[PDB]
Amino acid sequence: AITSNEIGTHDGYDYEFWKDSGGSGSMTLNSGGTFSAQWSNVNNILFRKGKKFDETQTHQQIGNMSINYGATYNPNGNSYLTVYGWTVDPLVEFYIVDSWGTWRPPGGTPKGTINVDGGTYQIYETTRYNQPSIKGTATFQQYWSVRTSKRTSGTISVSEHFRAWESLGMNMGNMYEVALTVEGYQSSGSANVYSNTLTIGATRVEAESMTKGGPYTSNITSPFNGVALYANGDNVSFNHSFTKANSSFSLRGASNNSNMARVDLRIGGQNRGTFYFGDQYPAVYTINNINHGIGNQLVELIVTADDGTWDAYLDYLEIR
Ligand SMILES: [Ca+2]
Ligand SMILES: [Ca+2]
Repeated sequence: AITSNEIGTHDGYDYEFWKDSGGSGSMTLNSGGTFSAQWSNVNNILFRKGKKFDETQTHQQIGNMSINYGATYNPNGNSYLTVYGWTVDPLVEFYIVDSWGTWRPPGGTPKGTINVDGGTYQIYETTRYNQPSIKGTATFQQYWSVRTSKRTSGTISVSEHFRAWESLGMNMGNMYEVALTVEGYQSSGSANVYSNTLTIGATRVEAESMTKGGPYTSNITSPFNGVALYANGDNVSFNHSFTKANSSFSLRGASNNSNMARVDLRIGGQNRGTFYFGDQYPAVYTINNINHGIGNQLVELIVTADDGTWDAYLDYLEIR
């Protein structure tokens, strides 16, 4: 295990153990973006796995960034579970915080909010005066998106936070780092980051992000994150701008049991086909060659053949 400061690359990912004086820590690196960590009686500690960059590109130039993660997170004291990193020129230290210990960061008055990844994050900006940094002691801005309640797994749409910050005038520099991170302050604890995939660079719409309609539509977590349509008239819908007139649609779903489940597709109020799922194991059903014509159009997925013998579970819809 790593028990003192160290920077390196492990299985494709840039890792770092960093602490100041006082107490101890231990970090074990596992496959891909994963790692586990332990600390006690620290002042400041950071464990992370992500990507470090060469400081010549903006986040736009590098491309879309998304982290998909899960962690077991048991801090004892002040701690964060967060995406963390830096820009340079200008020097900015930044956090997208999904969970924490005893204290929810960072103090001060929010500049804004963003609703993303199924949660709500309040946005903050502070100046740090004469503080340690990747470039030595310096004065720099610190930007934060902090979830309004705790979560320890899911998807963090890093680029979307970056754009929200910029839209509020929180200017960003060239990237130095983006990493899923475990931080402790004046604390002890442990964490097991069992899943951490950083993805850099067809539209997929998650069922659980669409508008719900009908009497019973509800979110589900098994056999995937998505929604259940239980009765006639249960639906989910969203608006989409079609740029061509002809598309393929792929729905990933399942029945709740071994009876076949069916979900009708409509575009601008008109019936365009049905998706079939023959049992409880997730699968993708694809409707090809749908002529619908151009512009903003309401996409709906709705149950119309329910008879009290099955429900339809929907994970996501892909449009090509
Ligand atoms: Ca039903
Ligand atoms: Ca889903």
